[PDB]
Amino acid sequence: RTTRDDLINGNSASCRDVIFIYARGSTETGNLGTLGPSIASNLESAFGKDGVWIQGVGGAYRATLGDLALPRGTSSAAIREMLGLFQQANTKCPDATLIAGGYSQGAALAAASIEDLDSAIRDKIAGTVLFGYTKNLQNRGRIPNYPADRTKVFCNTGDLVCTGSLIVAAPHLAYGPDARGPAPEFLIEKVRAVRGS
Repeated sequence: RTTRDDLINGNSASCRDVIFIYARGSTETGNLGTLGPSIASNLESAFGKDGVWIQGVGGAYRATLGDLALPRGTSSAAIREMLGLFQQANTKCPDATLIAGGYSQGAALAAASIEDLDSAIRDKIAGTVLFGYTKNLQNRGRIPNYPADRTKVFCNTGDLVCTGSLIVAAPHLAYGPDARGPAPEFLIEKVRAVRGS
């Protein structure tokens, strides 16, 4: 379903090897929204249920549509909430490999959080996927301070938010197939590249 709090609920004595932190789009439900569940089920198939913890960004992140217009594409409160989850993962499970993702406002949130994150923690994020990245043009398809090889952006032709606008057109709502195949495929490949088998 749309709410997963595996990191918050998880036991430090039995940490998963992989922790996925994901931010939903504006007005979406739970803490995973429309795309998160599809990615989650595929990660679970590859690493097994006890092998991966799925954590959505909830709490202070209310995914308010109007916040897309703020300087960083989301609110300060939301960034602090996502930063807190990365810090929680790092303290709770020091040896877990992290992966991240975000859709629309959540993609701006993921980018802002990763930019502000302490380098020692940021460097543990093996891969990040962004769908309908609202700061795609502004950041030239990159996440500041984060390697291009660990980044995968899914920006549909005709998705105006990828070209510097805040208009929501039909292509912005067409990332379903990407969340079902290429996105988890990329995340799995990036985790295996560093963890092996």
